[PDB]
Amino acid sequence: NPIHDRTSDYHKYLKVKQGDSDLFKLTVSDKRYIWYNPDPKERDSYECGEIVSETSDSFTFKTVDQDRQVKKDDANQRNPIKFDGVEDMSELSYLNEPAVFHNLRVRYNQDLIYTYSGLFLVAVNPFKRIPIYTQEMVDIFKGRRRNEVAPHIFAISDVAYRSMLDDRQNQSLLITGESGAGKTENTKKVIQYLASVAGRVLEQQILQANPILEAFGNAKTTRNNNSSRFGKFIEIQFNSAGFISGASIQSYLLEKSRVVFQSETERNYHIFYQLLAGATAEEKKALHLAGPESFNYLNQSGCVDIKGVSDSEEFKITRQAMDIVGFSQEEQMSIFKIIAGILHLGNIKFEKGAGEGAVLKDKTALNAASTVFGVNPSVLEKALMEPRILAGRDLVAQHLNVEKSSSSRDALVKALYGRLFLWLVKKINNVLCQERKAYFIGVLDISGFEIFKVNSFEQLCINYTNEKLQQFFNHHMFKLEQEEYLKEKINWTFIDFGLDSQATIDLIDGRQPPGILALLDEQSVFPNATDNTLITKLHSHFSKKNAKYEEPRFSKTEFGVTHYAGQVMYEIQDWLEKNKDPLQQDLELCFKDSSDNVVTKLFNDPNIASRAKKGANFITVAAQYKEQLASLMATLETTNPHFVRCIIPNNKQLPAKLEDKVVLDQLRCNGVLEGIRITRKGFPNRIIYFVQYRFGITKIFFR
Ligand SMILES: Nc1ncnc2c1ncn2[C@@H]1O[C@H](COP(=O)(O)OP(=O)(O)O)[C@@H](O)[C@H]1O
Ligand SMILES: Cc1ccc2c(c1)N=C1N(c3ccccc3)CC[C@@]1(O)C2=O
Ligand code: VO4
Ligand SMILES: [Mg+2]
Ligand SMILES: [Mg+2]
Repeated sequence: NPIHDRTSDYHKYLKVKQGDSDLFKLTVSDKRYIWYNPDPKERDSYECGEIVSETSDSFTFKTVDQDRQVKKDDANQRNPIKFDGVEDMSELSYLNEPAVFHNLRVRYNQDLIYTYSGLFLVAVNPFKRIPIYTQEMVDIFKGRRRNEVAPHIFAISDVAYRSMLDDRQNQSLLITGESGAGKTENTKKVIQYLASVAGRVLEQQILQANPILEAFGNAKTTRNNNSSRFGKFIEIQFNSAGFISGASIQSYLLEKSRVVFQSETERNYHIFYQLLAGATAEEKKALHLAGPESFNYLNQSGCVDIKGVSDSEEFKITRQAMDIVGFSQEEQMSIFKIIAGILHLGNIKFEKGAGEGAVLKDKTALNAASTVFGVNPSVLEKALMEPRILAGRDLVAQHLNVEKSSSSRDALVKALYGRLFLWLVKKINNVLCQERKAYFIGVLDISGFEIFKVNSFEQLCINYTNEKLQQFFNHHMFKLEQEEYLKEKINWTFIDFGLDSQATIDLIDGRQPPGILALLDEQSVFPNATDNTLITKLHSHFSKKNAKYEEPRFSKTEFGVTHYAGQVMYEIQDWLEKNKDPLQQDLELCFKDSSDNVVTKLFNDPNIASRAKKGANFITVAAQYKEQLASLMATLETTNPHFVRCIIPNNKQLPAKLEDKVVLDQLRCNGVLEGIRITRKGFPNRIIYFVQYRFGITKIFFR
């Protein structure tokens, strides 16, 4: 049994290493210690100080360099060192910030990235490979109760699986994290694990669904070299017996803006670099390809390469995964034609003509896009610069200037990309979801909280989703928990855990008084609205009125929102246009007549191409996002949730480099210590009368 053999790969990579005789001596010491701040302005940088004397209400300790006193009430006592490395931190004697951090630190220094913290798992990103995800590792966790094995993503997954089986109840794994923290890597482990322990070709297809979604849906940001730019809820579907019967992927709004624009040092989606890198000699000639530096959509950020990544080799892994799921050879080529055409569309250069209206002098990029899409270039050209609209009921051909033409070209590119992405997901689900499910384990992998120099509408919706996901943790752990104690009069004084995202949530998504998204919608159907009347309207409603809103003094085009994870300043530029998400009907008409059968489905299949109305207007992006999110949340409420808090070590994507302030800000805003205290102070279990423990109106409550 590897669990008991100190020689195993399991003992090597998952367990605290045996201390020595020197450590033994330190462990049996009578001395007592305190975590303190050498600099009191820097509350997150701590040293250990020996307690030298005490009074009834103070400790005096030595500082690493002097002697200092501290009220016993303000003291952060160091745990007896036998606790250093402990697997579940609810066992700690002293529950305080530097103690909890120190325990994570001890484990991380040995590459022990998983630690329990009461009921939920904490995962600190290694930023390097650790050999803990093998079949042998999987075989080990299969069937093991949480206290029989070391903290692992596998173990939380097994527990959800047995809860599903024994309780006849759908489960979810809610994996939290700021951008780069590990959500997506852990999601893949949950999937690997569920597929192995409950498996019977379907399994390999479930696994191969990921590299396709990542190629088209992930990109290098300044925070994450593999940033998920769409969120997903993955259902792992089980028959009544308890074997995997399939899976189903719900994807949430993709960041389509990245196709046409990237910040300095970022990349477009991986797939663009992979085609250019790994295409055959005849792919490149048939598609009219060249190098990234040749394409406006690839040559603006100054980064075409990611360190440690071969795009050509990733291209091969994307084609392999596409073969295995079932994309036919003509389908794959069609996919790449669309990729290529988008790049050609990016190279169209509009110029001013005699009048205000744009012209196309050089038609090379236009002709190459039209060739690979299989559309008529003279029709596409007309649709870009001279699209037809109704003025009343009259049919009036516009003549768009350079800016408007360029922006219409962008809209068509983003619609092609977003519709292709939804098509990929549709196709994948048709393969993976071939039987009705009896049960599911859902795994949630969203875009994590993020802040850049410039935050826009996309960041607001991401950060709001992360805020709602934190509220859902607060709700389970603290609010629902205590309401049970109340409806069961169990002698429980209510505790205010002071973690409440409601005010920020209401500010963003309130309907009465209207929140930010509601005001955005109003402005969006208002014919005279500009990004300036929008910001004005926002400041008018919230400035000096909402405690989570700030009108900045240094800018007339930004507003700040105080999120659980910190303040973000949002730039209002283009919000009305992003929210309306327009595309000229004449572009849709042009692409409806495509000779390509994939292109044709993107424009004629109403489940991909159709857009809902709200009275006389198409549904806004904010209204769609709101719908997806409420639908997500209602699904979760039907499940028993399991929480994994992923935690980023630093903001440099480096191994072996825990940054104090980075990690502790996460522990605070995640409510990790509060989560440990409800575990300790409260009453985990209760059974209807069944036929340091307590008797309720209808239930015995224990510990
Ligand atoms: N358990 C892990 N083992 C090895 N590397 C990891 C692990 N978790 C995260 N990483 C690394 O950190 C990067 C960011 O992780 P990822 O899961 O993509 O972030 P996010 O939270 O943004 O989904 C990964 O591409 C990988 O380099
Ligand atoms: C409900 C719900 C859940 C999860 C998400 C979501 C929405 N939206 C997201 N993003 C978005 C992009 C452009 C505009 C608006 C939103 C991009 C990431 C995103 O897919 C996400 O993690
Ligand atoms: O960088 V992550 O968007 O996948 O949170
Ligand atoms: Mg991710
Ligand atoms: Mg600024």
